[PDB]
Amino acid sequence: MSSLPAVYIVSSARTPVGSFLGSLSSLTAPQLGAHAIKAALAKVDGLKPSDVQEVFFGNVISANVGQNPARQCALGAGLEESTICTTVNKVCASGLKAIILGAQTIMTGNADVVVAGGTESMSNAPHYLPNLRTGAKYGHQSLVDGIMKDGLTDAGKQELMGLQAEECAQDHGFSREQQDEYAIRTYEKAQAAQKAGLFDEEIAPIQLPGFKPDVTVTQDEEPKNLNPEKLRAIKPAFIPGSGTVTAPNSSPLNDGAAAVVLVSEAKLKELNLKPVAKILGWGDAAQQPSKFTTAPALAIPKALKHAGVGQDAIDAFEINEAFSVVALANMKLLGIPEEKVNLHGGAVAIGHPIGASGARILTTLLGVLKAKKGKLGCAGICNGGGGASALVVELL
Amino acid sequence: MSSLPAVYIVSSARTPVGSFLGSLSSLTAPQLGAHAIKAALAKVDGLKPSDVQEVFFGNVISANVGQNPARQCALGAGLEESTICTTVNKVCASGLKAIILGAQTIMTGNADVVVAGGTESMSNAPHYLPNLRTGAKYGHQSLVDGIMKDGLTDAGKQELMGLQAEECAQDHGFSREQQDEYAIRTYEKAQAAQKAGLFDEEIAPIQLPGKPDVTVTQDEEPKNLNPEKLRAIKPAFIPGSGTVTAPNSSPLNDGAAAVVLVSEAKLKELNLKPVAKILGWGDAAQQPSKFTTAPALAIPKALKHAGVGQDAIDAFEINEAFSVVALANMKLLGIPEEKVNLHGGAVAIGHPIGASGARILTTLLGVLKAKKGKLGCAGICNGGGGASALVVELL
Amino acid sequence: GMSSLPAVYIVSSARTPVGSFLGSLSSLTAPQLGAHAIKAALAKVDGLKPSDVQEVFFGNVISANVGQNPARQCALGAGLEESTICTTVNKVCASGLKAIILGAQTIMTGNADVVVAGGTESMSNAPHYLPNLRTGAKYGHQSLVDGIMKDGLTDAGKQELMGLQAEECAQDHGFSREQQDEYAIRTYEKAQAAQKAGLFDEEIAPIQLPGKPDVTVTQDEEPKNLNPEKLRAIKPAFIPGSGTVTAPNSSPLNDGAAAVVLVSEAKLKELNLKPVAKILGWGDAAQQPSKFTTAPALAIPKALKHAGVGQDAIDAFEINEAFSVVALANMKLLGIPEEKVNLHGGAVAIGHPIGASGARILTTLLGVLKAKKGKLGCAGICNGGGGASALVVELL
Amino acid sequence: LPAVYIVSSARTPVGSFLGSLSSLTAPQLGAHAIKAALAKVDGLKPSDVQEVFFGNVISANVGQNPARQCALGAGLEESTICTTVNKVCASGLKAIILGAQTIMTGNADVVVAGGTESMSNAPHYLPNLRTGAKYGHQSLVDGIMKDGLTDAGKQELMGLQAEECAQDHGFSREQQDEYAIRTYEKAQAAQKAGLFDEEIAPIQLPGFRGKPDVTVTQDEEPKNLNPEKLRAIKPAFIPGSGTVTAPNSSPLNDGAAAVVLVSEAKLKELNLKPVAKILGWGDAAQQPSKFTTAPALAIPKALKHAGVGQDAIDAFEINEAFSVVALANMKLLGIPEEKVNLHGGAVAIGHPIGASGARILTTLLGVLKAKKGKLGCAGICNGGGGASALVVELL
Ligand SMILES: [Cl-]
Ligand SMILES: [Cl-]
Ligand SMILES: [Cl-]
Ligand SMILES: [Cl-]
Ligand SMILES: [Cs+]
Ligand SMILES: [Cs+]
Ligand SMILES: [Cs+]
Ligand SMILES: [Cs+]
Ligand SMILES: [Cs+]
Ligand SMILES: [Cs+]
Ligand SMILES: [Cs+]
Ligand SMILES: [Cs+]
Ligand SMILES: [Cs+]
Ligand SMILES: [Cs+]
Ligand SMILES: [Cs+]
Ligand SMILES: [Cs+]
Ligand SMILES: [Cs+]
Ligand SMILES: [Cs+]
Ligand SMILES: [Cs+]
Repeated sequence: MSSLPAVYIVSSARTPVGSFLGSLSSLTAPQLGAHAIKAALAKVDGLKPSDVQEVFFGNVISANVGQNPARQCALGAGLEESTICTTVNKVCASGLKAIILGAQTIMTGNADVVVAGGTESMSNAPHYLPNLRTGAKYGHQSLVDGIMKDGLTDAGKQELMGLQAEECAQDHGFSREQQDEYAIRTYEKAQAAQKAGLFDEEIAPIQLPGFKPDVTVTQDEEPKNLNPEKLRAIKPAFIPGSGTVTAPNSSPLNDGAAAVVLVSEAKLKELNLKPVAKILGWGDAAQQPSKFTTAPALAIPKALKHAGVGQDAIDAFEINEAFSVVALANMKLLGIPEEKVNLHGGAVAIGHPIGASGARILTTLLGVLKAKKGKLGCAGICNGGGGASALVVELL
Repeated sequence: MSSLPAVYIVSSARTPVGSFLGSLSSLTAPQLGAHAIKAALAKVDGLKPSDVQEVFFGNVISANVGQNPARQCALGAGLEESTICTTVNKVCASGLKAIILGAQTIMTGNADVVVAGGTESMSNAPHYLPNLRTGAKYGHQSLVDGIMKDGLTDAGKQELMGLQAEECAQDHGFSREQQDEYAIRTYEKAQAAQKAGLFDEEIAPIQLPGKPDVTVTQDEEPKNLNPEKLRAIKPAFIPGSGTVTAPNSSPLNDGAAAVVLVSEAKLKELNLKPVAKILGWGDAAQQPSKFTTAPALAIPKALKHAGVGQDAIDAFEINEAFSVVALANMKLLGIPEEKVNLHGGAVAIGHPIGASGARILTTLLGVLKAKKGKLGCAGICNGGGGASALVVELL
Repeated sequence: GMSSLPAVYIVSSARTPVGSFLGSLSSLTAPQLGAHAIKAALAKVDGLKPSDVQEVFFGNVISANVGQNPARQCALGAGLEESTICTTVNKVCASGLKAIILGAQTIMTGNADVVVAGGTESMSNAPHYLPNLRTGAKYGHQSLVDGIMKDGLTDAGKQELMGLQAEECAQDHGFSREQQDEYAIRTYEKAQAAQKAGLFDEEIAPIQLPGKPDVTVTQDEEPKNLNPEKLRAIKPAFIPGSGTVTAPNSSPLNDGAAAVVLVSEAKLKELNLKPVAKILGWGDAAQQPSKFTTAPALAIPKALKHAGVGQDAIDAFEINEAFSVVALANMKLLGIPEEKVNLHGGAVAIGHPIGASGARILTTLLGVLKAKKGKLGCAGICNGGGGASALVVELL
Repeated sequence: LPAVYIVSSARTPVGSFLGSLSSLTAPQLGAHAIKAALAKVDGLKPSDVQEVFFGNVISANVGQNPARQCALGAGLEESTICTTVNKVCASGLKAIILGAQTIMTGNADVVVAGGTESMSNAPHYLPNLRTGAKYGHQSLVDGIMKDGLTDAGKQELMGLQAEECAQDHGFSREQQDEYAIRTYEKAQAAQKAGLFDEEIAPIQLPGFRGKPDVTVTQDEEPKNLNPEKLRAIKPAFIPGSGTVTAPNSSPLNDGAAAVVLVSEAKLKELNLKPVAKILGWGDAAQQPSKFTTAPALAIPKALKHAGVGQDAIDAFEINEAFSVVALANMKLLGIPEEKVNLHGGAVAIGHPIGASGARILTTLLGVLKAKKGKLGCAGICNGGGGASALVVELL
């Protein structure tokens, strides 16, 4: 990756993460994305939105969003109609794959300024009626939940990803109690970061105009929901009796978007821009679809090798918490101590808007590195279907 | 471009293009895409499917297709579970942008063998019920047609693409008659190519489990030309004064197409025979309702990226979203129809939107061989205001 | 007794052809079929005008999406005065015959002199239901309910299809798959023979469908579909392997309507009308919902008692063939030979538009009594939920 | 003909749309009301009931024969004859007329009649799934609008027939607003003074996931009156010039009501104490969109059939489909409002359409009891152009 032209992150921003049918459920996925894009660009001293040439934006459940979600995000943010816009779907990894593709587009010389990230409005995912065109002459018929179908169910086995999380708990020996105490810890980290103002810089608050008083949404909705007694007492969510995965120790369904602004070396110098970070390398990997939970154990070493960095040099990791067991298993397989992982909490406590989470964890990682005075960060995120994506950054 | 690693096409393949609710409507988009991927890889002497490292696959109307359509295409084609898979949506340009991204992934050194292309099953696009979660307390509600919503409607104007086609006819001065004579010509070219066997090589026929088994070997739309009915039919989007009709627009269709890309190093390592070299590409965009003439920007950009002059191109594929789209881009660019869509275009062949960008590249490679040409350029506009274009050299 | 009450005369009856499910009459709504039968019945009374009709009782079971008061739509569509009293009646399969009883009673209490009664059903245009759109369903696949299954064919109590209760009936009274199959063939042959001789020509009012010339539906659509080896070889419909009830030996889903004109003795002479028949009595009965199949074995003796007529005096019976086993069980239970039952065929061969069939079999009964030179007739029809209705007529 | 006696009546509280009773189906509300009426008649066993007529308008998704489900849910014998009746808003009263007729012709001695409606649980319809719809957005029909509230020939909501009623007889936005306010405080006066407690059978809703048990004892609507908010709200069906609003119209509601009827012989045989005697009834109909005025025909017809003059009635219940309906019919019959809906009407109490015909009779007997009257008349208009009226004598 060294022999490849440099790619700088000059800013990042994210919406608050809203709960399912909660604080941001009135906004569409492109409205969330536009908000994150516009906020990220407003931070770059010396760069105009009209300088952005190309947009890659993740989005998984695109049904009823309309033509090209990424284009709607770009135009809604005030970018020029000349902007090249592509929507990316690598399930839960879409937001990070989008940033990788944006970096590659600078590296091959086809752009000098790129916005990448992702968005998801799980609240506004529709239901589907699949057989109306040819008809169904007789019988009860099904209305398909688009979240379940296109977001949460492995296509091969037709099983929800929570069931494959159980397979992870069984394979790697994590109990209900280990997953619950992880969840409590990541909720406590998210609450502590919230209360300390450590998300204030990365979050762009959302103003909802009154139809009625206006409402400003400022903080992530989920972290405050921790109730330790209830979390430890709730029934398993996917396997009765012997199940270890619960709604409290899994990621919720959520709404949100996140964006980063990328520039080439030449553009950085031309406009005298202050870089936040440098992309050092990345890696995608995949294995058996039902073992998607531990695909980050392949992608992270691959990204570190691409970046020319040893695992021990990393100051902070973001390992996306699709489930508590996913963070536990990948820490075990890679030998990464928890005190280097999700230092401000993870998706179990913060929320998991699936198309945006890969970019959300990168935004949060940059805030962790600044707050903890770190230099090298690595973000890794698994995705339904067996994949994972990982990226290494250097704070400047 | 030239100072970056070279990218070679070592094969390509496509399904027949089926009509809406027609010959392929029993297959899902991943089944079509897997078929095209498997068929393209079977053509490469000395390359195994297990050598494919990464897949980029276009798909626009992904509702109810399930998690990551590209990953389903890849696994359905027999690729390894280690394969990196990403689904791409740039509406009508998705299949060509997928190939571009695949080329870039080789150029940055992250893959040496990449499958790219696209798939669409418009037949199996569902309807949406959008307000079941929060409810709707009182009043008639709508079931949204997913084709209209996510494929064919400009988001800003909330107008179907046929009305943007009328803007194109008004802006660049093409009458109903000019559009109709263009459409008849492209149907004639597609039928001539069909009968002469010129699609035999690129098409991988589909066997349908049987009643006995059905084999689908031909594109469904070309035979439907009736020049008398075409000249007499009422306009489809503007009553009375309209110029765009269903016969002179692309249909709704099902199909998939795939290409196999390899690096120079890997070509040498496996002693592979390349079909073509990617010379360059370009994306461009402008006002969304003017997407119809975005190729007049993307094509010059691709040629410049390729270091190739427009006059040196031996054949162009200009995707026929509507007849007026080809007419307007030929006018703006100064490209004679004698070099355009030499085996017919999407008005006659069909337009499965997530696949069409790779579909036209597969057809172009056949045109360059059949017409003894060397340099080809494919350009395709897309809803939202964009276009993508690519330049290849037949080897 | 009945003699202390005014007499009620049938001066007319008519019926549409019975169409197959999504078949010949599928483009017509229930009120259009109903209007057709009412207008045809009234056109047959010399000395009576449509404006003389004062009140209408009309059966209809699956009224969803038919609009306000189906009976009122049938009346206004038939050309009846807007002063006409209109009530829609739902007693499931017996609705069409209960409407006739309620019409007779309205004369007998002296509130009307000219009454049209009958029933209609377009099972082809029964919609599907979305039951929880108002409050919402936050997450999960949902159901589109088939209105035929829900409001027509499923016993509300056990949530069982009536076919499975026909299977329960076969197990109760000992009727084999062969015995039900050979009855179905016999009633199919009777319906075809009656069709062949033109014995349905008087009672059926052909339907003209616009579109330049006009298509005309003259025959019932189901009788021609008999295929005796297909019928004996088909797999059972409700219990794989061991079931005796099949689709060929059950009634189909159908569209049709039927109406009769009732007058008081005063108006019969005041207008000098020629009566076709006299209503001598009726009987409603009900038992266990899953045993509705043998409810006519209670309603039929009750209607004979009400009329003061003996079962041996009856020249012809119409026992509605919801399933072939219904006719077999009721014949066995009542000691009625088949040689006096459904002489022109029954619903297994003719069709079962559920809201109309109670009136349809009375229309056919009057035709059987004319053709076979009989005087006393009895019509009995079971309905889902446990009930049955029966009526005794004397041909004049 | 044999006399028909009312031996008891009962009604559920009237729940608001998607409100306090929304968790109950129409047969559950109906079962509740039948059971409560039957528990009031000592000397009469629930197994003595031979026949049920029950009104219900929007029967979609209620299941087979709603009245049969009401009857069995109340504990009546499986031997009971059960028939569901739909004369739209008049179904509850027409059911009672049919029940009285069944006694008068000597086919039954104990009949339960009334009506039920759960407008909260009325579904939406998808009408073209069987034959299908190949391309285009489609409609989900609101079953309340289609089968309850829209006139068949005009395809206009009842609120627009109500505006017709205003212009036809000259009642302003103010006049209807003052009536609505008057019937609201007439209804609120009855709650606090307890004049509904006899007729209402409260409903128990037990929560047992740890949740607290809930009892519904009051009608939900009367407490909602805000006269400041009411006078200043915008019109509901005609902007600017309209006179009909949500506050001055009836709401959408859930509820049920039932009466027990006995023959002359059975009253003496079992030594039952009668609440009232049914004196007569009348049905009438005119132009569909002029249904608001049909009570002006049914009421005189019921009075004439009972052999009683209009001046002798101690209390009228004229169903307030809209405040303008009560105002109009009082104008044409010449009835003073001091003898109309003395405990309030449907604008303030609620209007579950299949039940109101029986609900207003139940309230009528409570008015005659509390006002020490002898002759009461209830009339009710229904969509389609009809109306029904009944005359009773308290005993
Ligand atoms: Cl994957
Ligand atoms: Cl675009
Ligand atoms: Cl019943
Ligand atoms: Cl009416
Ligand atoms: Cs800026
Ligand atoms: Cs901020
Ligand atoms: Cs959680
Ligand atoms: Cs370190
Ligand atoms: Cs091969
Ligand atoms: Cs080779
Ligand atoms: Cs081939
Ligand atoms: Cs065409
Ligand atoms: Cs050339
Ligand atoms: Cs006549
Ligand atoms: Cs006839
Ligand atoms: Cs049959
Ligand atoms: Cs009692
Ligand atoms: Cs009470
Ligand atoms: Cs109100």
